[PDB]
Amino acid sequence: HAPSYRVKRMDIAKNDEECVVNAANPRGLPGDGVCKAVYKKWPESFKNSATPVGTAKTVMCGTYPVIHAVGPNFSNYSESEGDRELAAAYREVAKEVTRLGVNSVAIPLLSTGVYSGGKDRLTQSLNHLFTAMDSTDADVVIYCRDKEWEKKISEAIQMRT
Ligand SMILES: Nc1ncnc2c1ncn2[C@@H]1O[C@H](COP(=O)(O)OP(=O)(O)OC[C@H]2O[C@@H](O)[C@H](O)[C@@H]2O)[C@@H](O)[C@H]1O
Repeated sequence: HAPSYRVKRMDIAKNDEECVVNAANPRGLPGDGVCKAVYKKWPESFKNSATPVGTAKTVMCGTYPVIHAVGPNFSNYSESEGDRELAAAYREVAKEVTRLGVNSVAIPLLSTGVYSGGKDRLTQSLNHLFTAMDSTDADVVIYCRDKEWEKKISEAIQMRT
């Protein structure tokens, strides 16, 4: 089977993949953005989900893994230190996806919403996603909500091959 990258413009909570990545806070609390949708569907996935910035923590909901990935808040982190934490968060996602042995994963662009510090970070977040997930053989489906972002993510995927 050929491992694939795809992008879907829809609610990541309605994914049809074998596991989901939450854009989490380090305290395992409900939030806005992706975390709002993840908490609405899998609130029991927030049992002991608290984990440091630049890490991922998996909570099983029956047979369904919820991977809580904590991107840096660029309001609090410098561009330099934030870039390292964003790399690290996606690397821990890659490790969790590998460990779980899943065939697919639904993933959002970490630190591009509530944690963006008001900057457009599509290219930054997507490049870190690729850097981490390129060595995995899971089918990766990137979820977004903006039409312009969907075309930009789609173009970025197609342009590599
Ligand atoms: N339900 C959704 N489905 C798909 N994409 C979504 C959804 N909600 C938001 N997005 C988009 O996914 C990206 C991730 O944004 P956030 O969820 O805000 O993530 P992040 O920037 O990492 O901020 C994390 C913080 O947000 C709080 O919700 C959460 O508790 C955490 O502290 C953004 O481009 C955003 O527009």
